[PDB]
Amino acid sequence: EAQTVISFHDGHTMPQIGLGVWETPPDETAEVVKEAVKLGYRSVDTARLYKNEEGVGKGLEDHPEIFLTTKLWNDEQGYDSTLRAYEESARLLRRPVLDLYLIHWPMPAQGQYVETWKALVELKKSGRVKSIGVSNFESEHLERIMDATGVVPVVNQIELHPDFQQRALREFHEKHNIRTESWRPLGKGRVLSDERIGKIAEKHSRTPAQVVIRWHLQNGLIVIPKSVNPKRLAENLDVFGFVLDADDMQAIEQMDRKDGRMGADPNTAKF
Ligand SMILES: NC(=O)C1=CN([C@@H]2O[C@H](COP(=O)(O)OP(=O)(O)OC[C@H]3O[C@@H](n4cnc5c(N)ncnc54)[C@H](OP(=O)(O)O)[C@@H]3O)[C@@H](O)[C@H]2O)C=CC1
Repeated sequence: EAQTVISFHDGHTMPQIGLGVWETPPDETAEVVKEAVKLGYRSVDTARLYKNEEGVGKGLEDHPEIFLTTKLWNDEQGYDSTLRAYEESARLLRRPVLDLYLIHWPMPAQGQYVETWKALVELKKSGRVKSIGVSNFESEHLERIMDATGVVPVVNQIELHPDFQQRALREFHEKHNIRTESWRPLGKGRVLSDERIGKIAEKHSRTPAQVVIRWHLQNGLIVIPKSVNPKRLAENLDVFGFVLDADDMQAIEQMDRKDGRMGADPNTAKF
């Protein structure tokens, strides 16, 4: 039962499930990354925010095949600053050419995300990075960057889980051939004890976590679940052995809530 992959509009391809690295210190980070790779993760996602790209870099040492994504933090937005930030990240990650680079937040009040996107466009044009995308962008922000550059992000990585399904934004992505990547895919773990999910889990002899990740997969979404537990890491990846049926998919669709968002709202975020 092979893992699936999602391909971008730019012709590049990304494993559909990856490891969300969080605020693990460098040293523990290397060992988590090494363990996850041993387990069969083919993709790792980190961010400058986390200050652990050195750890990820060391954990991926003999693993050039692993799809590597990182993100430019808010305080490095700007054309020249983003160029410098990308080159620093590539050094710390010990991968001269990264697979995906993302703007972490639009931060509209900063007024810098458009010039940041131009830097990413230049990084892609010059061959310094394979693919470029964004994170936490609303449709308006996507419109702005596409209008200014004519270059469409391959991915927008957004908070997405059964309580907050981002349906309207996904309709916009669809229209522009932008892939959706889900962060917080388990909604902090809250959904894992939901009865509706539990019933679907019993139905397939899988865990609630496995049901939820499979739901993201069946929606064509790239998913980066986070775990520090080797057992849960293994479990989260074991999701190519079953299929959620139409009834299941409808049942999860019904969980969407107007007040489901758990993280910052892009339009109002201040750090
Ligand atoms: N682009 C952005 O702005 C942001 C991106 N992110 C990304 O998304 C993630 C968000 O964090 P979080 O809400 O914790 O993410 P998730 O929705 O992936 O939930 C992870 C939590 O659930 C637990 N868990 C994972 N697998 C299982 C399982 N099989 N069974 C039971 N429990 C499980 C974990 O505990 P344990 O680790 O002990 O297994 C952890 O506490 C981070 O990895 C980060 O990379 C986060 C914030 C912002």
